[PDB]
Amino acid sequence: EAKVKEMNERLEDEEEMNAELTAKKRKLEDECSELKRDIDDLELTLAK
Amino acid sequence: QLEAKVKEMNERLEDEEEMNAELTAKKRKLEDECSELKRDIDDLELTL
Repeated sequence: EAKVKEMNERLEDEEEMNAELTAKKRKLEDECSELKRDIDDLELTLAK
Repeated sequence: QLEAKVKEMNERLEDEEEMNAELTAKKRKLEDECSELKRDIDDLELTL
Protein backbone atom coordinates (compact mmCIF):
# COMPACT_ATOMS: atom_id res chain seq x y z
CA GLU A 1 0.00 0.00 0.00
CA ALA A 2 2.92 2.28 0.86
CA LYS A 3 4.98 1.75 -2.33
CA VAL A 4 1.72 2.28 -4.21
CA LYS A 5 1.16 5.76 -2.64
CA GLU A 6 4.84 6.68 -2.88
CA MET A 7 4.85 5.90 -6.63
CA ASN A 8 1.56 7.82 -7.07
CA GLU A 9 3.21 10.96 -5.63
CA ARG A 10 6.38 10.62 -7.72
CA LEU A 11 4.18 10.30 -10.80
CA GLU A 12 2.40 13.61 -10.15
CA ASP A 13 5.83 15.13 -9.44
CA GLU A 14 7.40 13.78 -12.70
CA GLU A 15 4.36 14.87 -14.73
CA GLU A 16 4.82 18.37 -13.31
CA MET A 17 8.67 18.31 -13.56
CA ASN A 18 7.99 17.80 -17.27
CA ALA A 19 6.02 21.06 -17.32
CA GLU A 20 8.56 22.92 -15.16
CA LEU A 21 11.83 22.03 -16.92
CA THR A 22 10.17 22.78 -20.28
CA ALA A 23 9.38 26.34 -19.06
CA LYS A 24 13.05 26.64 -18.17
CA LYS A 25 14.04 25.15 -21.54
CA ARG A 26 11.60 27.45 -23.35
CA LYS A 27 13.07 30.60 -21.73
CA LEU A 28 16.42 29.49 -23.15
CA GLU A 29 14.88 28.73 -26.57
CA ASP A 30 13.35 32.21 -26.62
CA GLU A 31 16.70 33.72 -25.56
CA CYS A 32 18.74 31.71 -28.09
CA SER A 33 16.30 32.95 -30.80
CA GLU A 34 16.55 36.60 -29.80
CA LEU A 35 20.32 36.70 -29.19
CA LYS A 36 20.75 35.30 -32.70
CA ARG A 37 18.62 38.09 -34.22
CA ASP A 38 20.56 40.68 -32.20
CA ILE A 39 23.84 39.14 -33.49
CA ASP A 40 22.46 39.24 -37.04
CA ASP A 41 20.70 42.67 -37.26
CA LEU A 42 23.72 44.38 -35.69
CA GLU A 43 25.86 42.95 -38.51
CA LEU A 44 23.02 43.70 -40.94
CA THR A 45 23.53 47.38 -40.15
CA LEU A 46 27.35 47.04 -39.95
CA ALA A 47 27.89 45.28 -43.32
CA LYS A 48 29.26 46.62 -46.59
CA GLN B 1 -3.70 -6.80 -7.44
CA LEU B 2 -1.46 -4.57 -5.31
CA GLU B 3 1.63 -5.78 -7.20
CA ALA B 4 -0.11 -4.93 -10.51
CA LYS B 5 -0.77 -1.48 -9.12
CA VAL B 6 2.87 -1.47 -8.04
CA LYS B 7 3.90 -2.46 -11.59
CA GLU B 8 2.22 0.07 -13.94
CA MET B 9 3.38 2.86 -11.64
CA ASN B 10 7.03 1.69 -11.71
CA GLU B 11 6.62 1.41 -15.48
CA ARG B 12 4.98 4.81 -15.99
CA LEU B 13 7.69 6.35 -13.79
CA GLU B 14 10.25 5.07 -16.30
CA ASP B 15 8.38 6.82 -19.19
CA GLU B 16 8.11 10.04 -17.23
CA GLU B 17 11.65 10.06 -15.80
CA GLU B 18 13.03 9.66 -19.33
CA MET B 19 10.94 12.56 -20.68
CA ASN B 20 12.39 14.53 -17.78
CA ALA B 21 15.89 13.19 -18.46
CA GLU B 22 15.53 14.50 -22.02
CA LEU B 23 14.34 17.95 -20.92
CA THR B 24 17.43 18.50 -18.80
CA ALA B 25 19.81 17.29 -21.60
CA LYS B 26 17.97 19.54 -24.03
CA LYS B 27 18.28 22.24 -21.33
CA ARG B 28 22.09 21.79 -21.10
CA LYS B 29 22.85 22.32 -24.77
CA LEU B 30 20.59 25.39 -24.80
CA GLU B 31 22.38 26.93 -21.80
CA ASP B 32 25.63 26.28 -23.68
CA GLU B 33 24.28 27.70 -26.94
CA CYS B 34 23.03 30.84 -25.16
CA SER B 35 26.53 31.16 -23.72
CA GLU B 36 28.27 31.37 -27.05
CA LEU B 37 25.57 33.60 -28.64
CA LYS B 38 25.88 36.03 -25.72
CA ARG B 39 29.65 35.92 -26.37
CA ASP B 40 29.39 36.77 -30.08
CA ILE B 41 27.50 39.92 -29.09
CA ASP B 42 29.66 41.13 -26.14
CA ASP B 43 32.86 40.65 -28.15
CA LEU B 44 31.34 42.47 -31.14
CA GLU B 45 29.92 45.40 -29.15
CA LEU B 46 33.47 46.23 -27.93
CA THR B 47 34.01 48.45 -31.01
CA LEU B 48 30.68 50.38 -30.93
